[PDB]
Amino acid sequence: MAGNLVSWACKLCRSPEGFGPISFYGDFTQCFIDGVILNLSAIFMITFGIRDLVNLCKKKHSGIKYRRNWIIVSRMALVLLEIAFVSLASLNISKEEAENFTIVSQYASTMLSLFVALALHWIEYDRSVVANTVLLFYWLFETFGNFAKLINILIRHTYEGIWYSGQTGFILTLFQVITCASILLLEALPKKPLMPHQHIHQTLTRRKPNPYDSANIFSRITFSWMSGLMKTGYEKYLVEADLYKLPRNFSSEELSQKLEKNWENELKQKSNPSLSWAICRTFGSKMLLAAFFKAIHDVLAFTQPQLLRILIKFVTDYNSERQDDHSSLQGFNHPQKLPIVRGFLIAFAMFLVGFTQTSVLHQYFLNVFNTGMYIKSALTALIYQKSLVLSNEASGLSSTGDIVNLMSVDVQKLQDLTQWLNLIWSGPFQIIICLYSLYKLLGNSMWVGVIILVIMMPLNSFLMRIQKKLQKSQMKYKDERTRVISEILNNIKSLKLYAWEKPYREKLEEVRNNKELKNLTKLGCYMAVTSFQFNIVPFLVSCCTFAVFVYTEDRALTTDLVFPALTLFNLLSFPLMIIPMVLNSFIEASVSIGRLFTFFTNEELQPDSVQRLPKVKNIGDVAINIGDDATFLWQRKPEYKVALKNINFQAKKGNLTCIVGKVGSGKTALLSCMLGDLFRVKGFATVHGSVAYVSQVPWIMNGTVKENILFGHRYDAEFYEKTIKACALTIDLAILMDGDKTLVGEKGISLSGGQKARLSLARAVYARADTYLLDDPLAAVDEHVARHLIEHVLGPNGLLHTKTKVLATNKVSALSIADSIALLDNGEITQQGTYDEITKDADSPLWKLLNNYGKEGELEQLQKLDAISLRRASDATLGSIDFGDDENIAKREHREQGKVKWNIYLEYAKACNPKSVCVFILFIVISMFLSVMGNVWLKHWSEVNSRYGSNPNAARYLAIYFALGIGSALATLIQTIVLWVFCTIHASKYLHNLMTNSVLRAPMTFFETTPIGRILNRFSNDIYKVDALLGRTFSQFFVNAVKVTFTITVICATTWQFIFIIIPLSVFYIYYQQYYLRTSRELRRLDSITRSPIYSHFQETLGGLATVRGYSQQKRFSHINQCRIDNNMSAFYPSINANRWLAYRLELIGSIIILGAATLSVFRLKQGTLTAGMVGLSLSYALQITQTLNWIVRMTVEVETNIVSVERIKEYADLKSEAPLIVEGHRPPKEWPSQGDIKFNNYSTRYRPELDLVLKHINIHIKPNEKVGIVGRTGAGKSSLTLALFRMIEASEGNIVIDNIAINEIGLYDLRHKLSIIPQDSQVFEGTVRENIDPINQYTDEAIWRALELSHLKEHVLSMSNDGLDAQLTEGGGNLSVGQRQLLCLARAMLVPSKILVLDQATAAVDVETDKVVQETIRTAFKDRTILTIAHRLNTIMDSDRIIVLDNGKVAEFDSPGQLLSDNKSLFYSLCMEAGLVNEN
Repeated sequence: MAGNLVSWACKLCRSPEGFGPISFYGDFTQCFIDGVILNLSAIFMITFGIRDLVNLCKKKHSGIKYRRNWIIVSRMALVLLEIAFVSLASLNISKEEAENFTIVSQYASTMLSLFVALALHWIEYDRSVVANTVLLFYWLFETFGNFAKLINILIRHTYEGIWYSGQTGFILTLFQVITCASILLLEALPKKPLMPHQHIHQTLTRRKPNPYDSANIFSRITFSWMSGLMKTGYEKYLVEADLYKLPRNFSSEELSQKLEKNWENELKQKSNPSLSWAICRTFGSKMLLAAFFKAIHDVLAFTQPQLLRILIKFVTDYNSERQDDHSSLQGFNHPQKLPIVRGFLIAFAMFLVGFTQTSVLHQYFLNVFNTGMYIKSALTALIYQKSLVLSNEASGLSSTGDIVNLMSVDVQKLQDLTQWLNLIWSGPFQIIICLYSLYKLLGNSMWVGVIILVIMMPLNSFLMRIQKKLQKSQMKYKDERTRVISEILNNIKSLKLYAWEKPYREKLEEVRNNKELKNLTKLGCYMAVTSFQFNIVPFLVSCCTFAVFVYTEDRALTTDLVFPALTLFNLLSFPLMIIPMVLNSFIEASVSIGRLFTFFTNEELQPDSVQRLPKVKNIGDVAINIGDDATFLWQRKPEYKVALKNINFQAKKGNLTCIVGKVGSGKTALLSCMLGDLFRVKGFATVHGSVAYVSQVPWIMNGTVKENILFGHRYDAEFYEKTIKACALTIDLAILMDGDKTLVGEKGISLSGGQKARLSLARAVYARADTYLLDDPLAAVDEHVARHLIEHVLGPNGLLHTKTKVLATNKVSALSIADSIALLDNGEITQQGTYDEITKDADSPLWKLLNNYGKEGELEQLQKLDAISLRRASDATLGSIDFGDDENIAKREHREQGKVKWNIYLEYAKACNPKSVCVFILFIVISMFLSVMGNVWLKHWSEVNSRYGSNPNAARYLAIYFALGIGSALATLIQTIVLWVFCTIHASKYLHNLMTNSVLRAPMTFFETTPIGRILNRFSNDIYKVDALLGRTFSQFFVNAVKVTFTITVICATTWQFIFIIIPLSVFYIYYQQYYLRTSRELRRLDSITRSPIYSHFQETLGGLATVRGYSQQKRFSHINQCRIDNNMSAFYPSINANRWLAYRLELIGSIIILGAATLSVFRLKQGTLTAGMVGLSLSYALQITQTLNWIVRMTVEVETNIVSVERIKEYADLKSEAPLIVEGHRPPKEWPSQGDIKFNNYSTRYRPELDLVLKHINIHIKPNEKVGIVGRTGAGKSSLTLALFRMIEASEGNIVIDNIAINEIGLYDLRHKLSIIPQDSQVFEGTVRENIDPINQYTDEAIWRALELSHLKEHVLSMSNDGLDAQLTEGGGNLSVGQRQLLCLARAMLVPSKILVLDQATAAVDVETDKVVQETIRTAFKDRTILTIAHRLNTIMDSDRIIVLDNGKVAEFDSPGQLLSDNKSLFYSLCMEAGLVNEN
């Protein structure tokens, strides 16, 4: 059948070169250029030209005129010029050349095509926004086609000495190349001009439009539209407003509606619906396009080793013929020698393959990640929309955390599947190509290498498993250390007061240095083994394959069988290793689809549960009618739980209808029926007008108080103030610091229940709804406040007198004013009627509940304070949400000077042993150098085989080659062991010890000002990053950096002229690296912060589904969810394309390196010095450089993100410590305090330098062993006297003398240790009872038991567990009562052998019985100690022998209790009169 075609092809082409694709000279033949490339591009231009022409003529003119400029006349001029040259070329055809059908058909088709192009340029300029894709590809293909025609003509002239179309044909084709190139540049480069008219509307847009929509096809391929964003993010920090809008197809509303339409189509039109089929039906097209580009990428990827094989064969045969003919120049026709130009065009073919592979690869990634974003947006919005209509049976079925995790986890899993979906076929497809390539290259010996890779797969999996086990144990010890630090920080006050810093620091170091770092050493060793395995296996595949080849095959192991084999094995390594990841992704995704499908199929609310209708007009009209013996069920499956039975409820406009009964008696169910939450099995139900609703639990959004009251309604100053006054919220609003601007709920200030209920009701009144459904709002409200609410809101004289009101409450006050009552017992309404009817019908129980109940500043404050038909509220325009990050902008005050803080890197290098860092870098060089010399020996081995034509001394060459591979592998083993054992672990031990010693030594002002959570975060997260992650990133960076440096010097050694290529590419590489570093880091930050509000909002919605469904604000809440999805995706879209912007440039740079190495090598072949080994070795290394450039840029980003952890750690390490703990010469005697003589010498102090004085000129002198009471008003600084005594805050003026030695000269340890304390903040450390009494183990157990006996704590300690002192205590002392903690603090205090005690009870009022026993123990046991008593209540002070009166930091009165009471005008007496003690006295 095909025999006719073979003969028919001979008739078309008459040139002796033939129709074949590649000529003898390595270029496209004349018949192939004219017959195929130019004809196909002409047919392409014709069929797609007229396609676009009819489309652009059918399409309506948009009205946006583009100004006719020098662009359009230049394009039309050059296209006319091109038509002229094609005409002249047609005339230049000779008589013999007319015989070729191909060339005449080429000029005919090109001439016809140019008229279509001439028209389409005009239509494109007039109407099309972007430069038309068809024109750009047409001029690209004809630039290529005419350039190939030029090179063909020039090669035939140079080698054969005849112009194949005359000099005229050469000159015309030269001008056609120049004309086509200039038309391509004028089409692609210049920006489209615009008329001045339409620019007035550019101020309406909020954000700039996406440049992707305006990007022509070359810009889309090269991703050059990202370049402007990269320059912006390099130059400054990216604010949210800088990010462009999403492209037109990415809106969450459009995607969700598309997937919703497909999904409900599956539900309706199939008996076995599947969510997966719906997804793959609606987003399946671009995945097919991605698969097509992946197939092209695989073919082009595996073309490169074959071109390398061709080139090495060419260089071998070129040198062979030079040596053969030069050695036989003695003789006198020789065949046509190999042309050197064939080498250059092979070198250029490698560039074209690398460039095309780069382009299709990133178009594959573009379509893949775009599909991932589409599936994420569509599923997220569908999940939210399904949440609003979940039946309460379904809502109670599943927990809130699981439903949020559907959005947060499962959708993220399906997004990740889209990345790896194409590898199910591309993996086998790449493997099948590679095995076929290797089989033809090496024969049967390939299978030994494949067996080794397959065998080493489970070994890799086993190492990953045990690595995961070690990582989990590392995380467990991290949590252990974090919890210990948390207890230390939370109880830092007691820790400093008792001088317990040393034992708890020793406890922390025992955990750290004994368990965590020991486990980290094990992790380091196993990572070293993993690195050794990853380094030896790529060698061992090639070494074993060549070993088996040489003995079994008689063929010579030449270079072409070796370096292409190494490249092919390297390409084989990746796809054979990703398959376990792909399969794991599929299983995880299959689980996620199961979760989502089960979620979407949950039972939804019955829409017809109630007929909701427009409002009723007249007062007294029936706004609610439930009747006909209506029956409603809580659940339809599995249990038919009848919620309500025989309901006949009816309510009228303006009247207050009350539902009364026990909890669960049906009252909350009947309100749920009005909302339509319950399923209606029988009866009819109606509700008229807008509904406002209040849940029994007051649900509050986490926004502002004003946002909670408005709740999407427009602002109105009069009603906003009026409702605040009506709800008695003004006093509560005034007490709040920022008033209505205060944040609310979980993130903001927590509100008390009665205050919370008032805010919830205030929302309802502001809506001005037609019907009010109130599920017991007065339960958490005080009586007098409730009366105020009954007067102004609910009463007939209130705001809502004209509105319908339903109030399910049982309080007597509400029932008295209520119009009609309904009695509801256990889901059955017994009887209803007006309140007057029941009053005379006293025999019924409704009167009885009133009977048995029976019978000023707060009431006055509550009571401190026509308009026919209050018009309803207006819902405000939804508009658009913009994320708020103003605090973050304040943090980034630098505005991206962005120069690297090299002081951090040097400080970290000094944290590691700097000598060990040099050793670590040394073994990287030794590793790579041996690996490079391993290939050099392989080059020498292959050359010897090629020269001999056999395999002489196979054992000798193979043994030496094996030795160098093991040498390189052992160097990586020693590299990673030195990394973890010596460098990384030493730095982690050094940094953590430096930080803990500094933080524990820091003064109290540091702990007070800084949040405790922030300090704990730096102890946990930053140390974890330094231990596990920071060492990893440096090792990956230096290994790849040294790898590229050895790759460069190998190529330069083979061809010294390559230096001139590296320098321009080096500056471009650094130029792209810096732009990616700043921009991609900032885009990831924006992406991260924008993720969380979507989940927090959805969790917030789930709490208040009843409220949202009550007010019918579903559309508003749905819109808010859609807007927050787009805000996150607006940051995610440029973040992803940042990678493809970078990866295109680096692969382009890598492709140019391959061109430079190949072409300069062939230039060296003309000199005659080149050998087959040199081009094989240098060019083989050049192919691998593209991956290493990607690693270096990526690891630099990882280094910068993690190195800030070292900066934060050093920030706390540099904290200025307080006064020294010990002064060597000034240490007091062991007996000190000998007596307890306290003397103050004009003492004065401030809490902080910036704060005013809190003590002034204190001259207090305390006799030994006197009971001193401290009395003072709030804010007098009475509590500051405690801190002054222990030097917790330094003395601004004066000094304190305890037993004729000033404590200022005494170290803080000697001061704080020798004094007994019962602090205000009673605190319990996590640990044993023994740990909380004597962590230093200074005292015997008998003394401890005596202390527990005196504290009345001995029996309770024995009761907790049989072990006694070893009994554990929970974190924070949760197991112990608050009063018990006071006794425990008392147990600590009495055990200290010192003669001075200070007792602080400035706020201790929890319980009196624990106070009484504490008091009696103080009087009895502590007789010999000088006691200072700081007490809130004066009753504890009246028995004191001496009393200090502190007022405004001065010594107001220092008198006995009798003198104070005798002086009725004293400050102490007046304070007692305020407390009422004077009345008793």
